[PDB]
Amino acid sequence: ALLQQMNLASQSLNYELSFISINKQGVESLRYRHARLDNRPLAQLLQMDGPRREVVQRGNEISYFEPGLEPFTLNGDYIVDSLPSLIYTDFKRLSPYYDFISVGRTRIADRLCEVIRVVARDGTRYSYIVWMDTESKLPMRVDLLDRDGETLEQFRVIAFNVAKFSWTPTWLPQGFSEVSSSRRPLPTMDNMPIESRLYSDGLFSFSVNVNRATPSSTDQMLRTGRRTVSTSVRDNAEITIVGELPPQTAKRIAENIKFG
Amino acid sequence: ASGALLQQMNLASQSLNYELSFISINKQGVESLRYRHARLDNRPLAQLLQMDGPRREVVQRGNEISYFEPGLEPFTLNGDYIVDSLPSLIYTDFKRLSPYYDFISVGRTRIADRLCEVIRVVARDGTRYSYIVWMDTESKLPMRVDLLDRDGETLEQFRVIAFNVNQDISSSMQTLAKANLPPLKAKFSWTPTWLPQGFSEVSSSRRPLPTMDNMPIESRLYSDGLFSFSVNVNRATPSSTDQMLRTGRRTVSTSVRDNAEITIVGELPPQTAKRIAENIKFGA
Ligand SMILES: CCCCCCCCO[C@@H]1O[C@H](CO)[C@@H](O)[C@H](O)[C@H]1O
Repeated sequence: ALLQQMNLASQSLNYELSFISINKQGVESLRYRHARLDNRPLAQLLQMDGPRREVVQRGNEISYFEPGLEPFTLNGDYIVDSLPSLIYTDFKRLSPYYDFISVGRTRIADRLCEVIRVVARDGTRYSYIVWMDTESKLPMRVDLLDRDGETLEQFRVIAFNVAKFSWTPTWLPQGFSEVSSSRRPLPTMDNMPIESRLYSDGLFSFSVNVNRATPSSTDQMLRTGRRTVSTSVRDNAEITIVGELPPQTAKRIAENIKFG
Repeated sequence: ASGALLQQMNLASQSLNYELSFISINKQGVESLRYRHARLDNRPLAQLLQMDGPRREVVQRGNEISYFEPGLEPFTLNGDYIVDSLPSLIYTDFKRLSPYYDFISVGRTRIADRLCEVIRVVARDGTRYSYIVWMDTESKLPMRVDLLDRDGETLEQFRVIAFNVNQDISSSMQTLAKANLPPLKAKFSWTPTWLPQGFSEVSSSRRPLPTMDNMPIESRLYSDGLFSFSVNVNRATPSSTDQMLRTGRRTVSTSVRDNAEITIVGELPPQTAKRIAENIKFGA
């Protein structure tokens, strides 16, 4: 129980990582750089194979660039899928309904690391097994694992260096806070409105989306890596859960969302 | 001419006062519904009532569509008509389709003890679903409509069971004709290089997905006047993969290329959707 260091070291330190990302659709070669001048962070993610796609951070100004396209910027707090989002976790408020297991130390990229496991108390969310570096405290490898124990997504380092709805979910994994809500129109001929409620437990996030049921709305269950799209049809509504949640759970959140 | 009948069906559904008790059939099951319609002051009046289970009701008064249901707050939205009530085919400007579709008469038959003109609506390029229409010879109102996939299998059926055309406006349409009715550009870096003949861009919109990083997704709604589908493009995620799911008139095609997750949603044969996706260019 001391990832907080890895957390601070990743944000408050200068470095470079020539890591790879492995999932069910390939293994890609990347690279991430960090820094912090006047307390403002600096990042940079690059694709070493094929198109020189790039992404950079600056305070809250992430910008995208790549061959043959017009650049642009978005407002964010840190580049996602550039480094395990486990990095920015606010553990002090997470620990209450969480628990961190110590699990020996090993070698990740010719370095001595300290393996640590993260888990939800109730066992509703996914799981993480991180390999922190002894020296720097910078993560060398983080694995997302499903309840079973398989790796949904692997972050491996290769070289170090320095508004108002009519519905309400009556059941949440204890730890998630309704980060927001919104009601935008679907891109249909009838501008069908869909209401959304974004959640998060400090680590994982998922959305609950609702639209009037239609004659083609059917219960579906699709999971790819850390993306789980669960649809359920009942009470004249089409409920879609999207996020880092095992099916069993998503399906449960959509079954306790009562209307009045 | 067939095209003229389809044209007539269109007007009768908008001008006459009538009540249709019908069913909606698909994989999901059979739905019992009643549709009441009336024209008052050159203004649409209608109610769609789910006859079974909870009393769900929808109503049209001009360009307002109010949704009533027990145990929930009534509300209103804008709309030119109630979706999934009468077959949307009825509101089609067939003149616009004539150069792309064949309106083939298939003869006559009975439906709900009434004589009907049987017409087949088919897109000549073979890229789309087709329809079959059973029209009530006397009133021109639709008695049955079948959405068929390219192989001829029924994806959805509308069928009238009980029918009535009224010279006067019923008491319920009147009660509706004035009541406590509840309150209520973009430019993308991509372009679908290939589209079946007849489809045109109806709208476009960039909005943030309900994620933690407010990931942007761009949408383009297309229509040829009868069928519709949208092309949505968001930043490719490491969790993005090719998929194809069809359920009735809804096809959800997802492709992944050039760092973009492409999702086609709408009334299209899986093959047309894939082709549209595979032909989207970026810049240059
Ligand atoms: C980016 C994701 C967009 C999803 C848009 C879903 C739009 C569903 O739209 C609905 O589809 C039904 C068939 O499924 C039709 O029967 C309904 O009439 C139509 O309004």
